[PDB]
Amino acid sequence: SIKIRDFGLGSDLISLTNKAGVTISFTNLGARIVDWQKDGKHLILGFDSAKEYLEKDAYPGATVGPTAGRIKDGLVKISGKDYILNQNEGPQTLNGGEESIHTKLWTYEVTDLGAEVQVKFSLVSNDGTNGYPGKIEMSVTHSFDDDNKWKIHYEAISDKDTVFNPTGHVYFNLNGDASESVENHGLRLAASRFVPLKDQTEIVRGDIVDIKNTDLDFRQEKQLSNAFNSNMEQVQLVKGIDHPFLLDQLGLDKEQARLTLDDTSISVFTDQPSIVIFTANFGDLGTLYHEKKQVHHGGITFECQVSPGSEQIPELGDISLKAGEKYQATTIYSLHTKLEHHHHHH
Amino acid sequence: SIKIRDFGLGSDLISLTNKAGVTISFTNLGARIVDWQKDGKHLILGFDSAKEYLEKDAYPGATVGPTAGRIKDGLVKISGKDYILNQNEGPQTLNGGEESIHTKLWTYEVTDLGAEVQVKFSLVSNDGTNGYPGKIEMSVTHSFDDDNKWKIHYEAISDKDTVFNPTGHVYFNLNGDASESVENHGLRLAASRFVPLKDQTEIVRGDIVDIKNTDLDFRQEKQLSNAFNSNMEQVQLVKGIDHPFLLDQLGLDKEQARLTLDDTSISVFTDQPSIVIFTANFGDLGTLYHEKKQVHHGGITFECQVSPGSEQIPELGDISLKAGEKYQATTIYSLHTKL
Ligand SMILES: OC[C@H]1O[C@@H](O)[C@H](O)[C@@H](O)[C@@H]1O
Ligand SMILES: OC[C@H]1O[C@@H](O)[C@H](O)[C@@H](O)[C@@H]1O
Ligand code: NA
Repeated sequence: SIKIRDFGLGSDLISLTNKAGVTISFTNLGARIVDWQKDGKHLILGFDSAKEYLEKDAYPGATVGPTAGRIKDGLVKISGKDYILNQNEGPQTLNGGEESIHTKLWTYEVTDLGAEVQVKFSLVSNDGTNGYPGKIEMSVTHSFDDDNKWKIHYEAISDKDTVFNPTGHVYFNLNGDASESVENHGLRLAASRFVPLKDQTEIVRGDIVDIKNTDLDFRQEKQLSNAFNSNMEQVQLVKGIDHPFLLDQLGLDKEQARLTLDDTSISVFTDQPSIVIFTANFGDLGTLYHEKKQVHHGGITFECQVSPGSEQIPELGDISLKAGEKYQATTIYSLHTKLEHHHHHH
Repeated sequence: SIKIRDFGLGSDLISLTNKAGVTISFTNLGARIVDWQKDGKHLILGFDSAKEYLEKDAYPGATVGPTAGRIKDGLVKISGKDYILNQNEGPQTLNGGEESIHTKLWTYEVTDLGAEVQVKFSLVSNDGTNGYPGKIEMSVTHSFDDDNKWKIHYEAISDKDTVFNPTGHVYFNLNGDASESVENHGLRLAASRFVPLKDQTEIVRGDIVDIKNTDLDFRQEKQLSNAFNSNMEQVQLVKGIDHPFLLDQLGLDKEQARLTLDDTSISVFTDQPSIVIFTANFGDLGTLYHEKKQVHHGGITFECQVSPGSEQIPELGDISLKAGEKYQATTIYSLHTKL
């Protein structure tokens, strides 16, 4: 079933319930996921109104772009030309600059296919917005089906050669309480290499490093605490994880990642080449989620996209988008029960 | 009473009914007025859903900006520097460029003061948006009161020196039907001068012309048919009226214009120096409003703002907005019924 109501400030909340009784909800404020519950338990982090997002933290569950991550000194080269984008994190352009797409009300239309329901959100980034050539007509379709798959499909077309590499900023927390660290979750990730950050400014270092057999190796499932407890320079630098992981095998067909807690798992599929993982390394900030003070490590993202730093490490890919060419990306989060045996204690 | 409902595409329709039973409704799509009615009759033009505005005509009742009107060659000088804005009508930048603020979903908050209810719409125009320096934080507050006063108050702040001169694009039609020309309405307007257009491109001609004692003198109430049947080359040029009129006496207290049809009249007040009047000179277009095919002259606007063309005729004013300065503007449309 589909339900809709005002969510505040003019945004709406679209709630869907599939045949298995699983519920998922979105808001057109930032074409974002607000909640996902199973048997009354939240699987992700989210707020109860639109104003909370705007006042506490506007990234959670959002669609972010046009370019996800940091761009050193806001400088991109588009078709032989240098373009400087909005710099909102020091000289860096983080998640498309200030007051980006995640802060706007997108128009939307809902399509009921029965076993699947689609919520297609649209927005136009005008030419020159935040320094990006355009205009860019974008659309994010979020869908949920009877098989517990939440899918994100991105599409875009630009009038001019530009850059495009958006992502979904959901944070999971299988504990269903922000005040509980995810160190107790099991993580499996099909990636043998990662991208180190230069320093606290978080721009990329310049090299690609192999992590096999290190505390960042999750090819074979392990508790997140292993990473959190690590004293590897990169973990210390960021106080947890906040890096891109390069997938070893590409393709929407492979389970790239799996996050488990007891009897629940979330599997990650995508057609993108990397997964940027950030573990809510907020220290004692304690942002309130549903009246619970969030803890350091109280959440984890799986932002599938082309890795950040390709400006410096060409090997990571190319995010340019040619005028008239159609951008498309697909990411999927599927929910499962009793997929494996995960019985631990922390 | 206040009622909020879905207007389509995720937009909302906010309807306010005052003590007199008069209803006015707005939508966050473009911080715009959708309807205004009394005793079941519409006073203004509007559609029945969001999609209509997007498909038929996105301007009606909307907040247009950041600059209202046409800018020659899309060119403006900011701090002695030339900037080229988005060109969406030939080489001109019309009403802020393509996909401007009138096609965006603004956030809003309703504030009920009893005798008055206010609806504050907000939107951030990112720096660089359509060539404009920013970011510009804008807000448009539409309010309605028990005295039948509909008021528009604009406010903006920019991080960088930029340009700013928005307007409300409501079209009135006291006939309450688009298929009926407003030629029967009577218009009074406190302006002795106007700004002629160069030609069919509608850019300014370059001069300011005295209208005293011409078909365009409305200093004394007159029927619109008069202007409409005029042979003045300017009327003939656009097939009606599509020009900036310079107000004689500036200030919010003075009734600047008055539109009348029978016992129903609309008074316009503003703190702006000019009023741009366009008489829906669409010819055979036939856009449909409420299932009624619009006729040529089936509407009229009162766009209060600084006259377009100041890039060429500096006497007109100056639309710049320096970093950190707070822009404010107020326009009021007041409804009266003779007894
Ligand atoms: O919370 C916003 C951001 O926090 C930063 O510290 C992370 O590096 C970003 O990747 C994330 O988008
Ligand atoms: O910009 C709003 C209106 O302005 C007039 O100058 C034009 O002639 C109209 O076609 C247009 O819809
Ligand atoms: Na809505």
